[PDB]
Amino acid sequence: EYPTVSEIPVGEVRLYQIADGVWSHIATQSFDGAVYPSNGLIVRDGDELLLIDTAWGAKNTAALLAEIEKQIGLPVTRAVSTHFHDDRVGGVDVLRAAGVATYASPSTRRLAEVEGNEIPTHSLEGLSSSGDAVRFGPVELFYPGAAHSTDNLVVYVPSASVLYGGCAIYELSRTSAGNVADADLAEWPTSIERIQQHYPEAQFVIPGHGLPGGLDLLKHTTNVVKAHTNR
Ligand SMILES: C[C@H](CS)C(=O)N[C@H](Cc1coc2ccccc12)B(O)O
Ligand SMILES: [Zn+2]
Ligand SMILES: [Zn+2]
Repeated sequence: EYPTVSEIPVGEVRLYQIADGVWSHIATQSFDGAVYPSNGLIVRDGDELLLIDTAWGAKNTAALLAEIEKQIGLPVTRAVSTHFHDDRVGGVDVLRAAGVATYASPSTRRLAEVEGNEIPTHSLEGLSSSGDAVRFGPVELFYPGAAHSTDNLVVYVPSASVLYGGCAIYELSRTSAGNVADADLAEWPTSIERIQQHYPEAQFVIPGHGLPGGLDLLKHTTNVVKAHTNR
């Protein structure tokens, strides 16, 4: 069973093995009196690990590194943040201090700077146009176009057919739009269509928040986004 927000105290991180050499990491944060879960990804890269996204804050990300060391015991050598919000870059400074090379698109780095958030060190080239993909270690990085944010990336693990949608993809239990202050609602369905066209064989789809599923999560997200558009 996938861990639930009720099963994780803030400050703690859980790892969930999705496939051989692929885990998600699950952490929580409190906001306006409620508690929210957040997902990232860990992908084995030979004798090293690639991290996708922080665990939403410095304290959570330190706990993430400690949990990885305890449960997996391979070094996190690189980390990619998939958009500029704090559940993706919050903790970049902890990663950097630990010797992890941190990466994001130049779009994400710019938006993080404007927002006053932590800024990944390295800039990922080749992701500037909708439909662009690049290989990064054991994963493919894909820019589907603007959606949840103008910079959002998705991540595919070809060995395991795992699609990590980040916060551009909603879990099935989310029936109404979440944080859309930085979204391109008009482009979001089209961007989702690009994901479906590029990764039709995906067997596991991980949203930025909540429970994984299959490719149904893409149409689900389009339905919620379009309903919000028409509010
Ligand atoms: C942090 C994350 C970036 S995508 C996010 O905004 N999550 C939404 C809840 C939320 C809105 O504004 C916040 C501010 C702080 C914490 C949580 C939130 B949601 O899942 O409904
Ligand atoms: Zn976000
Ligand atoms: Zn998010």
